[PDB]
Formats: sequence, C-alpha cells, structure tokens
Amino acid sequence: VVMEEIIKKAFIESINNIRRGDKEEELKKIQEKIVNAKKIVVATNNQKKFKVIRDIMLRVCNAEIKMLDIDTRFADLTRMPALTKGLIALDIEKADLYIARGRLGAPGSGSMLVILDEKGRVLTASLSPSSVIHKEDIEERIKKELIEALSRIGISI
Amino acid sequence: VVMEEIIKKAFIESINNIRRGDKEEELKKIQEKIVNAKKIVVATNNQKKFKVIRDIMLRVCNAEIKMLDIDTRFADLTRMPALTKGLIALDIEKADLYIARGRLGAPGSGSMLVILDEKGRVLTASLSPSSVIHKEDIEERIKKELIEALSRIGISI
Amino acid sequence: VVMEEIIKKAFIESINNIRRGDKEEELKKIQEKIVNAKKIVVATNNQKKFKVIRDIMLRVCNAEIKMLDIDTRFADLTRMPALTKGLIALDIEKADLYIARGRLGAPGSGSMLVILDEKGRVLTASLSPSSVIHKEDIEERIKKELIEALSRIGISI
Amino acid sequence: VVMEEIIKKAFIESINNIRRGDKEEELKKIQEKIVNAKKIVVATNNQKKFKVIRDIMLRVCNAEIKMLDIDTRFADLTRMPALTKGLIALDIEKADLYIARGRLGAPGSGSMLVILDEKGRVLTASLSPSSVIHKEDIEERIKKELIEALSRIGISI
Repeated sequence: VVMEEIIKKAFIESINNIRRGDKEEELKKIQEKIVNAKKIVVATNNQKKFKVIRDIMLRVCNAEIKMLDIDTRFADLTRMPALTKGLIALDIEKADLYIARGRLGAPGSGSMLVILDEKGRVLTASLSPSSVIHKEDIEERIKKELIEALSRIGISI
Repeated sequence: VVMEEIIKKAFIESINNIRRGDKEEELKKIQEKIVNAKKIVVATNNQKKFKVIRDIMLRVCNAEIKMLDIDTRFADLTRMPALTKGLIALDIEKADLYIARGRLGAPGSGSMLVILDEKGRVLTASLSPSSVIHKEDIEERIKKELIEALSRIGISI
Repeated sequence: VVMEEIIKKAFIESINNIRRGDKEEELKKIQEKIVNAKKIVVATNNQKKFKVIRDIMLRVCNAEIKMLDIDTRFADLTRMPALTKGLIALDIEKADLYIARGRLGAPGSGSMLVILDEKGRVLTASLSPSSVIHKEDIEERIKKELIEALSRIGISI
Repeated sequence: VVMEEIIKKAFIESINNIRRGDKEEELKKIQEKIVNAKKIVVATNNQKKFKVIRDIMLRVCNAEIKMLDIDTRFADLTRMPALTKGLIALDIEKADLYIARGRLGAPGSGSMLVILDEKGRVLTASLSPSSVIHKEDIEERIKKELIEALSRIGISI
C-alpha cells in the first residue's frame, strides 16, 4: 500500500499512546521503496565513493544511478552535512532514492551515510567513527556503511 | 580554543575547498565538552532507559544528570524524532549536554541515540536496528548505543 | 523546465557567485505549482480555519482540497511548529500542495502560514503578530495571511 | 522566569491541551532578550546590509553589534537559507542575539529576516516579496523588514 498510509497509522498510534516499536509492514515498505526504485541519485562528487555505492545498489535494485553534478562541500557549513547533501540532491534531481554521505554533525562528529525517499524521509542510515580516532580505506568504509544501512532495515547484500 | 572558533576554521576549510576530513583539535573539543560536562539532561520519560544512560555517563563525567519532566512521544510525529526530543530538552532545560534516544527517521528506520551540546550541535550519535529485524533486551541495546556513541569519538567507558 | 532544473541553476549561481536575487522563471514556477495543483492538503483540524483556506484556494485552482485527519497541536513542541505541521501533512497525505498554519518559532513569536510543494519545499509564507500584540478575528487573520502569501509571489485571487 | 522555564510551561500547555495562543509573559521575555542583548551578530559580509541592521538595532538596544567573518551565500543551497545563515553564525560566534537575512525557502519565495537567541530559537521574523514582484532599494527593504520583525513582538523604533 502507499507509504503515506503506513506512516499515518504510526502517527495515530503515537498520538493515542499505544506505539510499541516499528511494525512489519513499515519495514517491508522501506524495503520495497529501495528495491523497486528506478532512479537513484548519490549526493557526492567524488567518483570513487560513487562507484562503491553504485556497484552495491546495482545488486539490490534495477535503477538508473546518478552522481551529483554540483559541489556539495558547502553542506559542511550546516549542522548536519549528510542530510543537507541529501536534501540538496532532492531539490535539483527527480528521483526515487537519494543516498548521501558526509559529516554527521559538528566538526569532529565523524561521518553519516543516509538514505532518503522521494519526499526526503529518512529510511535508514549508518555512521562511522572519526578518521582521527580510526582511519580506514574509504572504499571499505563506505562498503561497510552501505551494508549496515541496508541490513538494519532487512536488506542483505 | 572555544568551540565557535574551531568550527569557524573548519567552515573556512570547506569554503576554500581544502577541507580534508575532521581535525584532531575538533575531536578534543568534543571530548572536552562531554568529559567536562557538569549538567546532563536525558530526553526520555522511561526510567529504565534513564537509569542505563545515567550509570554509563557517570563513568565519564562528574555531572548532575536529569531526566525530562515531559512526554516526548509526540516527537514521533516529526521527520527525525530522536533529534526532536533533544531539541525539546534543549528548549526547556539549561544543561551542558543533552542525550536523546528515539526513532531515527521514518517508522521502521530503527532507533537513534544522540548527544547535543548547549547550542544543540550534534556531537555524536549511534544507531540500532528495529527490534523487528533484530530483537534485543532494551537495557543492553541502550548501553551499547551509548558506548558506541562515546567510543566512536574516542571516549572510553 | 522542471522545478529540479530551475533550482539547480539557482544553486549553481550561488556556488559560483553569479547569483543576484531570484529570477523571473523561478517565480513563474512557484505560481504554476499553486495554480495547476490538483490535490491540496490543509494541515489542520479546525474546520473554521479550513473553510477560509479552502474557499480562497478554490478561487485560484480547481483542486481537491482536504483537511488533516489528525491533531497537529503536538507540532507546538518543535522549534518551528507551522513548518512541522506542513511536514506532518506531507508525510501522511499524497498531494500537490501543502498549506500549514501555526506558531512561527518560540512561544510569543506569533503565527506563520506556509505553503509547501510535494517535496516539502517552502514556496511562500506569511506571518501575523501574536494576538497579544494585536488581536484580530481568526478568520480574517487567516484570510489575510493566505492572500499575502499568494500575493507576494504574484498571485491575486 | 528564565526562557527555558517559560517554554516548559508553554510546552505543558500544548501537551495537555490548555494552550490558547501566546501569553503576555512570553512576549515580555522576547522583548527582554532583544532589548537587553549585549552582543549581536549579523550573519552577513555585506557592509551595506550590516550598516542598516546595525543602525536600526542601536535605537532599541545598547549592544555590541558585529558582522560575520565568512561568506554565508552558500546557505542558499539549503531549503531555508535565512535560517541556515542564522545557524552558521550561531555555530561560529558567541552572542546573545543573531540576526540573519536571506531567502525564505525555494528560489522565488522572496526574503526572510529572522532573529535567533543564543540557543537558536526563532524569536521573530519578517518577509519580503521577491524583488521580481516589487522592486525596492535594498536598504529600505531591510530596514522595513527589521522594523516589521521588531514591532510584531512589541518593540517600537
């Protein structure tokens, strides 16, 4: 059924104080939105990071997958750069799925990879430690982030 | 040495396109804010969950630690409930540090634990799968959330 | 062209410092979005307030106009309640246009009427003082808010 | 009497449905914060725009009034540029009051002047039509915006 209807029931449950965790139908919908996506925009300009994300997502959906034409480094001026990058992509690209990776919050907070639907809803996300504290090959780090973000909502790669 | 001056310089690196990841100085400030915290507000009404968070943070700070007087279940109507709870606590309680736990994003997106400073900046966070995807005792999960949120920015428990 | 391309151009102008205020085409896009809207959701339960908003918007578009099924008073816990109400409506109802009215910001900040498109972009808005500073019949107040929000982007009813 | 405590009472009124518009005490607090402000930061680099805002605030308060070291035009990549500018200033400058002016929402949506307190709360704001809709010397526009923003919360120039 439609996402708006699934969310409506959840909002009502919360209003009437019977909300007890996520529902099965909610997780299937998130899975369905990701899986049945036809267009994905990855909010990055770095071609390496894009390859990894693209190669991964090509295994779970049959979608046209695109990189961002403009420099999103300016999202690092906002409080949560990763969401900002995703919303930037939402504003300049028509798509079913937006995947953005950048800093979590304040300088020093490390990185977030986030996945948004066509309305900018946060479907899933994953975090990584600061590179100051724990340096790692960025190809393996993104690979692990994407894997967690997908597996935590029931999609296994 | 004040946070504002460090973030400024980080913002300048992004503006002039020389920003290449987080800095050591940035990490120390975040560590300082959390470690030297004297007043902490936990944006929850669940006394169990508060107990776990309080006990953990007392191992890293000598701080007066308080729970929220009001029901934050209404935050679950927003796009990112966990963050909303923190900003609610920020709005009605004076404190050095704010810790909030709730839904990540949309229904089904699992849970987020966040730590905010006195200006609502995002210092660090952690994520967990929905109990639908992975069941777990909520006391051990929350303990795991806080420890990761602390450890990913270099704070040992 | 599509909204996504118009915004892309504007963003490019700001990044590369050729942006000098809004463009004429950008203005037409917002107007077109309001006029050709086929489904409108008013984020309220107040049927009185709904009447005024519905009747006015029927003067500018031939659209299905709907009221919110749920209580949006809990948005008043957020930093900007009116926007929150729009985003709540956006989450649980499929529509071309979302119109929300509520508190601007902090308690005392007065009221905001905001209009959002299907992706939650802010197309236009208008404000009113707290009834503390200037009392007014709420039906004329809202009618006044809506007309200005429409007139400020060049739409006369 | 402290702002967090008045907001708590307001939040409680909204939660248990006793909230009936803004209260007198709330507006006095916003007035105090603005009038008794000791440090004000204007989120701009434009000395003309800074002059007007500074000139105006000097008639209502005796405050140190400062301009931003960095260019906040990149806030135009976010969904609500004026607010983003305010939060950029909040992140990199210690102050009692933050005044930001920029675009309201999407391209074409016109301009917003907003005033934030030291925790990033929206105290008051004003809007202007796009310069496409009504041309005006920007010095008179900003002056009219600020004056509208102050009088609507009860502060006269």
